[PDB]
Amino acid sequence: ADINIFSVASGHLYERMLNIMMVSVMKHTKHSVKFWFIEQFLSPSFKKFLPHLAKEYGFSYEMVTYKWPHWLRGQREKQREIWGYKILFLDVLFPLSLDKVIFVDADQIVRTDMYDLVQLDLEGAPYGFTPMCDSRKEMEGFRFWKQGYWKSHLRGRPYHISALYVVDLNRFRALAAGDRLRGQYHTLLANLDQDLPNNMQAMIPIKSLPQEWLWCETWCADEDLKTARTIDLCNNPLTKEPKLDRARRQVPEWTEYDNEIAELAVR
Ligand SMILES: O=c1ccn([C@@H]2O[C@H](COP(=O)(O)OP(=O)(O)O)[C@@H](O)[C@H]2O)c(=O)[nH]1
Ligand SMILES: [Ca+2]
Repeated sequence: ADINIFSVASGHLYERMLNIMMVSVMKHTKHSVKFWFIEQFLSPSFKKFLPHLAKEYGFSYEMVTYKWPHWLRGQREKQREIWGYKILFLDVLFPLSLDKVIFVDADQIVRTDMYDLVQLDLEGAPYGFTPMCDSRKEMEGFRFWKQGYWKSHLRGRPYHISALYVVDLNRFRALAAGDRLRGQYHTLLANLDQDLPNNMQAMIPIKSLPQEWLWCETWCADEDLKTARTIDLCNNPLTKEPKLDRARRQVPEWTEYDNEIAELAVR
C-alpha cells in the first residue's frame, strides 16, 4: 500500500477513537492504505468489526505479533507497556519489506492526505516528529522541556510530540536505531514514548516536521487549528477534561465519522 499506518487501541474509548482515526484517513486520501495492528492489543469486539470497516472504507490491514523480550525490563502498568510498544520495537514489529510506516495516535483526526507524509524528505534522519507547540502561552508552566534537564540536554534541538511520527524503516534498521533505543531504555522516562526519542536525538536524529503536522489544543493556539493537518486530543494537564468531551467539541468531523460508523454497524 502507498500509505502504511500503525496504531494501538487498548481500552474501549481508544478503540472507538481508532475507528474514527482510520475513517478520517480515508476521507482525505485516495491512495491505497494499509493499517498495521499489534495482535496482543486487539480485543474480540474490535477484531469482529474490523473486516466490515475494511470493506466499507477500502483499506487493507495486517496484524503483527511481537512479545516483549524476556531480557528487556517490563512495564507493570498497562499504559506504560502500550507506550513502550509505540517506540521500542520499530525494527522488529514489521516485515523487512516494509519501507516506511507512520504511527498515528488512536485519539486523532486526520485532515490531510497522509501520502504527503510518506513523500516528506527526512534528510537522512530515520524518523520524523512534530515539535511541541509554543503558541498557547497560558500553558508555559507545563512546558517541562523548556526547564531544567531538558533545556540543557537538547542543545537547541526541539522537543517533539510523540502522537504522530513517520519512520523510514530501512534507514532505522541500517542505523541499528532499535538496539540503541532499547539500550538507552535500559540505562534510563515519565513520557516513555516521547522522552526516549527526544533524549536520543544526537545518536538517532529526528527530522522536525513542519508545525502544521500535529495540532493539540493543550499546547497549540486556536488560530492554528484551521491550518492543522492532523489533530490529536492530547490530555490537558491543566483542565483534565475527558477525552470524549473533547472529541465531541473540537472538530465537527469526529461526530460525523462516529455517526457514519454507527450506520455501518446498523447494516
Ligand atoms: O490506555 C491507553 C493509553 C494509550 N493508548 C494508545 O497510546 C496513544 C498515546 O496515548 P494518549 O493519546 O492517551 O496520550 P496523550 O496524547 O493524551 O498525551 C493513544 O492515542 C493510543 O493509541 C491506548 O491505546 N490505551
Ligand atoms: Ca494522543
